[PDB]
Amino acid sequence: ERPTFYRQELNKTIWEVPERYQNLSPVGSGAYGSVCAAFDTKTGLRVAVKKLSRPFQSIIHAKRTYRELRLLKHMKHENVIGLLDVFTPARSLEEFNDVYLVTHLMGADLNNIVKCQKLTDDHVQFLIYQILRGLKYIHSADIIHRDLKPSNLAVNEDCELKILDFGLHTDDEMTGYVATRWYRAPEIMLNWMHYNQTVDIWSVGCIMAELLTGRTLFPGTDHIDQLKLILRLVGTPGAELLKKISSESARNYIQSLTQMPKMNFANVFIGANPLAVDLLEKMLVLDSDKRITAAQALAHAYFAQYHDPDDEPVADPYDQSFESRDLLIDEWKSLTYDEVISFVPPP
Ligand SMILES: Cc1ccc(C(=O)NC2CC2)cc1-c1ccc(C(=O)NCC2CC2)cn1
Repeated sequence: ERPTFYRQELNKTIWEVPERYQNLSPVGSGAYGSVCAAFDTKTGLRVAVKKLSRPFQSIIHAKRTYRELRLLKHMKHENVIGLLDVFTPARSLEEFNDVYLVTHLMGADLNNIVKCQKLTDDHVQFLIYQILRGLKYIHSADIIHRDLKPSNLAVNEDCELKILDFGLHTDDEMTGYVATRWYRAPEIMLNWMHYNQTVDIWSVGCIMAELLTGRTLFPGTDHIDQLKLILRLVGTPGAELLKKISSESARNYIQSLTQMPKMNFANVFIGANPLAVDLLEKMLVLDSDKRITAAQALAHAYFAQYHDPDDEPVADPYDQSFESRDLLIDEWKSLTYDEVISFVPPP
């Protein structure tokens, strides 16, 4: 039956949540809503509670809301954020208008870790191993992160990690000297072609490089500057990659550039474990068809001390046919409502 809900104003909005959640405290906007840390008295867990703002304002928001809930209801892996609870104060479809998502709360993100701790190579191994283990699971359900960066990698005090914000920025956001663009595969930064899950491996390459050196790998001041930094390191594209760039416009620009050889990674990453250098070479490949995959990378010798092939699970089939569907707001809202009401807590 239905819990009792109580009301409070947080972030100049009214938050209405079940009594089990106490000591709500704002933690800083999340994807499509604001988030509060809270104490879940029922489980004894520190949780994060996201209130979607205007979930059913438009078709875009309504589909968006359904998308996020579906994604969260499906993911059940130690290295991927999952759904602890989802609720609405509404007693019926008619009054259903607010959606709250509850997940684990981690004490830091990877951006905090990289900024204020010294990471040994063993830390680099473990952290990257977990990101690759989570991505294998995500990629197996045909989900692409597309925006993997240190700020959406949550980490507990034991250095155990979860991936957030997969499967869901404007132009201004990607503009200038900004982390929102530093980890993006070039094919997506410059819209070269229909991209796919390989975009996430480039992002991992960029994060791993940064854990090893403490410094952003390609901190471009804009898209062009960033492309120049990238090509300086990995070489300009060859004939075969070029043909695959289906944007005639992008192909044309990139061919205007002076050809440059790929650099020696052992010279760029002095002191680094040679195995780490090898994996960076396999991840940081301009041609997405030729980058190592998450499943392949887990078997790389850099991860010998963590790799366990019987303990790197794939996901249950994820039906995302809804993605190609056009529906009205009320249709997306009712679909969402069914998913709220049919939620079953993890055990
Ligand atoms: C509450 C919530 C709802 C949805 C998604 C999400 O990933 N949705 C996309 C996947 C569909 C993520 C969160 C979440 C989880 C943990 C943290 C956290 O630990 N914050 C504290 C920060 C890390 C220091 C912050 N936010």
